[PDB]
Amino acid sequence: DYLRELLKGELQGIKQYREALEYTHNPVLAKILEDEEKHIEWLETILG
Amino acid sequence: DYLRELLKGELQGIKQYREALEYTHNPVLAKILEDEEKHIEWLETILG
Ligand SMILES: [Zn+2]
Ligand SMILES: [Zn+2]
Repeated sequence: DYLRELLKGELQGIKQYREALEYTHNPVLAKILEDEEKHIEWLETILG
Repeated sequence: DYLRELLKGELQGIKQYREALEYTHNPVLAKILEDEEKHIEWLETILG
């Protein structure tokens, strides 16, 4: 069950990071959420 | 307050990923958890 508990939680971060560039205007979010966008599918691609 | 909400729970992934490789045995967690280890200090560094 742990994989689904993992996968549900990274999705909770992708949508919040896309808001934060309005207040930070930084290139850091163009690395952080750029990784979180791949990460969910990166865990999943392994399963089969 | 959004920054506190962003920061606190990336470690609710980092420690979980470190255990999950004992079941998965895959190099992808050495890209997922490799990046979550940066992600917290990445968004924390900007406020200085
Ligand atoms: Zn991630
Ligand atoms: Zn993260």
